[PDB]
Amino acid sequence: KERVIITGANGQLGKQLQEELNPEEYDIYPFDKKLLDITNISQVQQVVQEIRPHIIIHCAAYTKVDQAEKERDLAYVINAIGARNVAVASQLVGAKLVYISTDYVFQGDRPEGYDEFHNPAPINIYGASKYAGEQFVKELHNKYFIVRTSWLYGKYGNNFVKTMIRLGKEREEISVVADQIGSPTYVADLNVMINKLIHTSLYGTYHVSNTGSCSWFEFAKKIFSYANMKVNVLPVSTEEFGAAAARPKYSIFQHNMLRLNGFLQMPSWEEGLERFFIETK
Ligand SMILES: NC(=O)c1ccc[n+]([C@@H]2O[C@H](COP(=O)([O-])OP(=O)(O)OC[C@H]3O[C@@H](n4cnc5c(N)ncnc54)[C@H](OP(=O)(O)O)[C@@H]3O)[C@@H](O)[C@H]2O)c1
Repeated sequence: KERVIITGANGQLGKQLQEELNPEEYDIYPFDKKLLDITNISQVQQVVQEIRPHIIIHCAAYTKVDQAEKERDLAYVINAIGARNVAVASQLVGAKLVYISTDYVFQGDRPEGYDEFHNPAPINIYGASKYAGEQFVKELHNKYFIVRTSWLYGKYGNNFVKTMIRLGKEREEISVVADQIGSPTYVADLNVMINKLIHTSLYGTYHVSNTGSCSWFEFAKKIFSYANMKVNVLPVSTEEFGAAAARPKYSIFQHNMLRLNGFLQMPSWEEGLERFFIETK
């Protein structure tokens, strides 16, 4: 009857991960920002000592990509220092640590993607802050799973899929960026993989995302395809959209670690999106 702590339980993952972990196997201890402030080490240790968990799924993070450029110290304090504090505590209790990371740790300029062994080169403050976060984890703990994902969206909270369906009903046409390729990842599919990793000790860095490349534009079209909504999508560039943070033109991962560790391949983003509508009918 293992114990699992989830940091940042109110976010997209925490909110949905908390519901997908089998309760008749683990004692799920979710914590919000106020009940477990990642930036307060004294508090982090108190909570981790008392509950003393076997597993810790660290979802807490500052996910404001654009504003990250204007508030750098705040990006690091949360993403870097925060991961360092949770790392320390994880070590004192000997808990397996799952650190969720991103594809912004790379330049994202290669169409085929990057494997878990290529040296990262953060493209923006957000990416750099979590890379620093990953390093404190490897440096201060020895039972972890660095899970990099991208274009994550789930049942709870606002996301690109809910926005299209919301705006789609009112518009006759809608313009979406089409010069940024990526791979939409549905939380449910990610959680399934996280769940598989926590039952083992195959520690390391893993890229978990849905299969196939895509683009907000093509993704947008297919969202309306399954939604069965007749609306047009106009392809626009990044310069006309005006971005305060520099996204990559190719944010795709190579799924080596999963394939090298006997795990099966993730479903396609196309297929990951299907189960989204099915579950949120
Ligand atoms: N497209 C994506 O979303 C994407 C892509 C790549 C990687 N990731 C990573 O995936 C992970 C999952 O995050 P998400 O997608 O669920 O985004 P999210 O909804 O913003 O989740 C992050 C949560 O952490 C909380 N938090 C902020 N400061 C905290 C603190 N000091 N202590 C504890 N919690 C704090 C936030 O609460 P408040 O909002 O109330 O402050 C928020 O609920 C993140 O670590 C993110 O870096 C996400």
